[PDB]
Amino acid sequence: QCDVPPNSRFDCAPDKAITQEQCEARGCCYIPAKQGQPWCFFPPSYPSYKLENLSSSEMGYTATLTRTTPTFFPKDILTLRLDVMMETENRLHFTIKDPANRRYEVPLSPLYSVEFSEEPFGVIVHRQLDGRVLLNTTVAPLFFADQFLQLSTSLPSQYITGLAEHLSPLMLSTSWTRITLWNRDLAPTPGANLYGSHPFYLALEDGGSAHGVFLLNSNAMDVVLQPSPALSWRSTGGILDVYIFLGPEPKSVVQQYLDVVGYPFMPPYWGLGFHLCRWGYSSTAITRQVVENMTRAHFPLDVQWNDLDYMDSRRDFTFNKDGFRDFPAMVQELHQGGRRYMMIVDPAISSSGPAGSYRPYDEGLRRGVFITNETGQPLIGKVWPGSTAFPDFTNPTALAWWEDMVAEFHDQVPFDGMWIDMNEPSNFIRGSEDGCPNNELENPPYVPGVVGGTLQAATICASSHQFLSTHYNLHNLYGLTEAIASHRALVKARGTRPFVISRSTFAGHGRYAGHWTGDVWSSWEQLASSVPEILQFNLLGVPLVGADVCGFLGNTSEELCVRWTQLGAFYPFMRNHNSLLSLPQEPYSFSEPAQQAMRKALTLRYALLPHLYTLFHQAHVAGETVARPLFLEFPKDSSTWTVDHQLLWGEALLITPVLQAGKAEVTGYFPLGTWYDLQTVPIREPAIHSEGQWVTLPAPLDTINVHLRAGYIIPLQGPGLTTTESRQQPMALAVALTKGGEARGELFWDDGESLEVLERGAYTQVIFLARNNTIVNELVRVTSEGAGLQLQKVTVLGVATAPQQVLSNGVPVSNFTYSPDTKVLDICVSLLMGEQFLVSWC
Ligand SMILES: *[C@@H]1O[C@H](CO)[C@@H](O[C@@H]2O[C@H](CO)[C@@H](O[C@@H]3O[C@H](CO)[C@@H](O)[C@H](O)[C@@H]3O)[C@H](O)[C@H]2NC(C)=O)[C@H](O)[C@H]1NC(C)=O
Ligand SMILES: *[C@@H]1O[C@H](CO)[C@@H](O[C@@H]2O[C@H](CO)[C@@H](O[C@@H]3O[C@H](CO)[C@@H](O)[C@H](O)[C@@H]3O)[C@H](O)[C@H]2NC(C)=O)[C@H](O)[C@H]1NC(C)=O
Ligand SMILES: *[C@@H]1O[C@H](CO[C@@H]2O[C@@H](C)[C@@H](O)[C@@H](O)[C@@H]2O)[C@@H](O[C@@H]2O[C@H](CO)[C@@H](O)[C@H](O)[C@H]2NC(C)=O)[C@H](O)[C@H]1NC(C)=O
Ligand SMILES: *[C@@H]1O[C@H](CO)[C@@H](O[C@@H]2O[C@H](CO)[C@@H](O)[C@H](O)[C@H]2NC(C)=O)[C@H](O)[C@H]1NC(C)=O
Ligand SMILES: *[C@@H]1O[C@H](CO[C@@H]2O[C@@H](C)[C@@H](O)[C@@H](O)[C@@H]2O)[C@@H](O)[C@H](O)[C@H]1NC(C)=O
Ligand SMILES: OC[C@@]1(CCc2ccccc2)NC[C@H](O)[C@@H](O)[C@@H]1O
Ligand SMILES: [Cl-]
Ligand SMILES: [Cl-]
Ligand SMILES: [Cl-]
Ligand SMILES: [Cl-]
Ligand SMILES: [Cl-]
Repeated sequence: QCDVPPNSRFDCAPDKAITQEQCEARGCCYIPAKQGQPWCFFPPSYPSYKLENLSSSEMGYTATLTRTTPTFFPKDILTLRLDVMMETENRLHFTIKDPANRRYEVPLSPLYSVEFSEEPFGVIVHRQLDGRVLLNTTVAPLFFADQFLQLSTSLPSQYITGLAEHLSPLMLSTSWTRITLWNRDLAPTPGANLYGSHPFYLALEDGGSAHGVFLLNSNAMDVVLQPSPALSWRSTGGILDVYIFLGPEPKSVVQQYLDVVGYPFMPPYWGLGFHLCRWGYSSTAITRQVVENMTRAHFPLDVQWNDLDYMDSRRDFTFNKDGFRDFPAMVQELHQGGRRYMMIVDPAISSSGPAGSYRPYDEGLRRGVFITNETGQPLIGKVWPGSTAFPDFTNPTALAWWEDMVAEFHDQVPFDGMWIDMNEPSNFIRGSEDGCPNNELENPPYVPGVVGGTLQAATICASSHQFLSTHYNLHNLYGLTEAIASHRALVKARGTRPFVISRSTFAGHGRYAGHWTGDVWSSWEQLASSVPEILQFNLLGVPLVGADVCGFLGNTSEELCVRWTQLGAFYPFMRNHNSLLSLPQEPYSFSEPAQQAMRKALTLRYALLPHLYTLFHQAHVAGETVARPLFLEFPKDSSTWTVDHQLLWGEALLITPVLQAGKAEVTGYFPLGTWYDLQTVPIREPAIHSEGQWVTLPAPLDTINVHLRAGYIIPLQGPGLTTTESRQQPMALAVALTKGGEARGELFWDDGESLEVLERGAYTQVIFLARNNTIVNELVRVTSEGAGLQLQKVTVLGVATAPQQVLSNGVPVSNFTYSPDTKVLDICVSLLMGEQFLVSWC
């Protein structure tokens, strides 16, 4: 019975160090490892639940689950209800609940077949097409106690991604890895629970099919991977609410997941521009000098930010009357030059001022908006202003108070978005100024592998009261609930698309806000680690994501700042942010050659903004990723599965960054096909003809490698120091022909910031097609927004022979150049995106 292969052993002492005698007393097997692998593990006969009275309804399947022998955890729930819902051809949904008591729940032919094991209970999910076993929860016992749920499954391969937020390769290690989901303020470092929690994984299958699993549970949890391969969800509360997404393509799995949690929000066009911030712009005069210095050196800047500097004594919804006396005028002036303005907002509200002196606290107290403690008073912690209370964003009155504080502050200073920090929520002391009570929420029977070994570390008491539940159940939603409240507040205050950037996140955050990866070191290792983390957030439906460009903590170097700007110009959210005690790292603060390299990176990003905005439209309407790993686009090429130091924008733009000091070249993977060097497009081989292989590319310090996939057309737009300027420029097409002379692309265009654009039809959508030495547009929708768009240049890659003639609408063109070396045809035209054209050559 104890003859269990080592990799298939499931831990029977997850709760503590255990002796052979205690292990065998639990009904478990004790076999020491010969060198991690559990010594105490479940025999196949270990008591689980038994399935009884399975019945079929129009809803799907229902059953009773009964445990007869108690586990070693307190408060087993001996009778459960199983509900299995076949919701779509791609989505299976099952829940395990207590039929006698409402437990906390998070507020939010088919491709599969399902069968059940009776004793021990398990759910088995097959892919119907090839019979692969995707889920099998029979592999280990089901635990369902008041503060301990455990559900296990086999995995179909060693390849699994998800379970943010952690600093790790994109593909998670199955070598006895414990992944802890408990939102925590900590500088990103491996093996730690960071700012957000996304209980979703995508598992690859031999052949390139994939499935996804979402556990809709917001409690502190560990997810344990083992090399059999297998996975165990271990949660401290709530219910088992499981979604399986059948794909079969990894891009379809992500879309199906986003059909449950929400499609990404559509950012304003200006949010895709360059953002510049630091802690230490300590007056309006210094802040204005940043914009002046960027402009003087020809660096694009859409959005100027301030950190805590603007505040009066580090209090939200205030501004100091020293350095920031003319704060309103500074922001009106940024607007007059065509820029936007963002500033930090903390959740915690100063509680120590004299009564009637600080409206956010005084009004919060009147309306009962704050998280309360055991004696029904506001829980007091310590953050920047000193003593603070913590708003409860699950309370409908707190949402109304937050909308009012934001609208009142906006009437003083017309900010364009909110940077919401410290929303784990982060606490400089443990729990509260008054400590925490001694109860089973503060001291639970199973504590996941959190930094500091307590749920209270760097946050508030777990037994504190919110409107919907205790903090114990809601902690991992705190940031998400503040992002919702802030998205609503900004819609109401400004009447245009909101722009919220949040530290802490939970599954479905991307429906409301973006994310930055937090307090990353200015190091080559954190530069490199940023690529998998940005890709991971795109797979989780938070495509508006980036890292602080050049790093946050410590001092950047010139070389690191060049490489980081080059890669960071391909973050969907691009901000350079810097800590208080650091050397300056604005683009204008470096040597002339470093400035030229950083200016080229920013110029290329601005030229691509119509394309990046179109990719955001596809995320918003169809659950697509913006930045995506090669394995999402080429899943049938197993060589792509471990690549996470390259990225795609959409289907067609491959970015191969240098991520190490002292390198003048880089080796990247090129899937089968032709890849054109984007340096051959007016803004080293001209084309890589790949069989699916690794290629060494020249990569001097002034260069980042970017390749355009054959078969794709990219819209570009002329230059500007802001999107206010760039959006008025003529456009261009880059047309990457296949060997057979074909290519396709698209452009989505609207006014860049209105609400309900898609509902109201206030947009333009154009498809571009190349075939047989002709390029045409196909007008899906044309409205006022895009009818004035001017096309001035058409650059055609892979043109084998110099044309005799180039026609635009049947008339010879005024000017074109053909390069026989690069096989580029560059065509000057005067056409309109929104009117049918036909360009031809021979
Ligand atoms: C889902 O996972 C469960 C548990 O790992 C799998 O059930 C187990 O299947 C093994 C191998 O077939 C069974 O062992 C076999 O049992 C027969 C009858 O005693 C014996 O003659 C063979 O020599 C062999 O050892 C094992 O009994 C069974 N375990 C349980 C708990 O039922 C199951 O196969 C998986 N389902 C799928 C579709 O993969
Ligand atoms: C729930 O939160 C409230 C705050 O909203 C806690 O109130 C705090 O209670 C402690 C005593 O338990 C007060 O300390 C006292 O302060 C005075 C000076 O002002 C001093 O003379 C006393 O020796 C004592 O230190 C503390 O002031 C008070 N905080 C505030 C902001 O009034 C309450 O204790 C919390 N309840 C639990 C069970 O944790
Ligand atoms: C499994 O179900 C049986 C039968 O329950 C009945 O049929 C169902 C479809 C539904 O209409 C129920 O409300 C019915 O009671 C349960 O066995 C019965 O248990 C009750 C209560 O102890 C008893 O009065 C009956 O004599 C039993 N009937 C038979 C035919 O055995 C059984 O308890 C259920 N199992 C579990 C573990 O819940
Ligand atoms: C904007 O750039 C100006 C000009 O480089 C900076 O001011 C200079 O900074 C040096 C130190 O590098 C001072 O010692 C000089 O007195 C300044 N020169 C001039 C012409 O004023 C300024 O610090 C920059 N501001 C910011 C916020 O980056
Ligand atoms: C970051 O740099 C700060 C200032 O460093 C000084 O100036 C730079 C240009 C170098 O010449 C350096 O050797 C000088 O000391 C430091 O005060 C600060 O501690 C640095 N931070 C870290 C964490 O190393
Ligand atoms: O608002 C201040 C700030 C940095 C605090 C800090 C503490 C210790 C050391 C360094 C910085 N809060 C944390 C944010 O993630 C960061 O972007 C922001 O600038
Ligand atoms: Cl509850
Ligand atoms: Cl939605
Ligand atoms: Cl309620
Ligand atoms: Cl090709
Ligand atoms: Cl023309």
